[PDB]
Amino acid sequence: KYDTSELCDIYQEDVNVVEPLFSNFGGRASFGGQIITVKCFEDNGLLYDLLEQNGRGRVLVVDGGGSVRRALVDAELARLAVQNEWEGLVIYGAVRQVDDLEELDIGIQAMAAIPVGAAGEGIGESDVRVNFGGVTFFSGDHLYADNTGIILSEDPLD
Amino acid sequence: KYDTSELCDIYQEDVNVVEPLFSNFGGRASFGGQIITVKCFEDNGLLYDLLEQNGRGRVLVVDGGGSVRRALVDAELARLAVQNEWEGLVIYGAVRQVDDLEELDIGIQAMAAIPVGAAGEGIGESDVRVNFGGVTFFSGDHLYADNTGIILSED
Amino acid sequence: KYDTSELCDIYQEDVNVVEPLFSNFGGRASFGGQIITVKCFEDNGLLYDLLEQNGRGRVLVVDGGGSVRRALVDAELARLAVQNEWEGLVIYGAVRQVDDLEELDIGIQAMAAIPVGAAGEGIGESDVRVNFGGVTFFSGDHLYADNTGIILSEDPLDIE
Repeated sequence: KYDTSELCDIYQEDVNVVEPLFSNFGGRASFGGQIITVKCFEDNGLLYDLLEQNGRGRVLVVDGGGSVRRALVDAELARLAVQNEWEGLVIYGAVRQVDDLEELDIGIQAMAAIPVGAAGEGIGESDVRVNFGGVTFFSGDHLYADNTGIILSEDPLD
Repeated sequence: KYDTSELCDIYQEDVNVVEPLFSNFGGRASFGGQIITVKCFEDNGLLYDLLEQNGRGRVLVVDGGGSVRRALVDAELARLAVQNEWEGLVIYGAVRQVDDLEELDIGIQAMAAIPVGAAGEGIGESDVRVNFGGVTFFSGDHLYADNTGIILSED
Repeated sequence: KYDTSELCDIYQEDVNVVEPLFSNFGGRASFGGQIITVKCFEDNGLLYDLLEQNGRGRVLVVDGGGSVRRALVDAELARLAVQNEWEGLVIYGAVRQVDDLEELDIGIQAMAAIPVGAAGEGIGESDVRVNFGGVTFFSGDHLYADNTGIILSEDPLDIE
């Protein structure tokens, strides 16, 4: 559905490219849509509150501070996102239960896996300016990702 | 047969979690059992001795110094560990012939792949305290691993 | 066809081993042949030039300077490599459109993936001495690689 390479050829400099630090973990090889940013650290309470809303055509971009000590997303939360039609999740942190994640019809990009789950006190901020992988994100921007990489741009692409 | 994420939910602080530095090279997605520690470096003679014994319900945890210059395990040694029913191998170092290892009914977690094989003089220690990936291992401890990660239950 | 571990057991110090910094992106597990080198940086013009020539029994060793900001090889270019029968490509740089490359009957070893394609000015040097991954590659040498690693040999370890 989304070929980031071709998109890069077409839109050239009008698109930002994320450093190659991520890999697919979800059941979808590629995905994209309008983003909603979240800023948290080893706590996915907010992620739950946000994924509780419908997300068709939307991608959750999580600035998890890059922590690989706690997984922000696991099978349950991923199932909630699928429940509410989210296109995908981009976690600047880690995921969990990878085997099960590969079976969920949703895109998931993260830096690594770790068996320990994050807390759920819901601390953090949503819809704020976040930056990671040498890229600044804002709710409203549009992101596209596939097995080759991840790109961000203000306007939708297609 | 094992789910490290689930176990972490159950045991929490009661189990240690190895830093996310390993990859899966064996035919088994998950494996686990009581461990036997081995310390050595770019030499696997000792491993031959150990794997020659039965390993049902056991996992061999090899502190290979994290060397990615020599492979401590290859198709031959892995088929031996399989022959002796070893649950799996966790190598803090490198493995070889990954294409063959993927087809073997045994767990294998290692740092990387390297075509050059390890020597077989036999130097090294067995049943010793080893530390890597921010975790210390002791023979008798119980290890569990899958595609999500590796955890160690201190016995 | 090629088992670099076995080759290492047989040839020992007569073969060189590249640092384990590469991953398989092609549809071919193992490959090998005489090498043609290329020194460039975020510009695949020369690669297209060289891949135009028949590459049966040949492997294109590309010193892309280790950049992962620009991909030197994509579906288009890899297809050309296939059509002209190249054995495989070893890119000390980035590749692109991975899902396409995994399907092509050619060996592809690269540092990583990145959606931004490289330029095509054609800047760079062909068939020159290049060094990366702790190994120096000379035009004419022989390279063999598989999922465990990549090794270099002065003389042929295979046929032709």
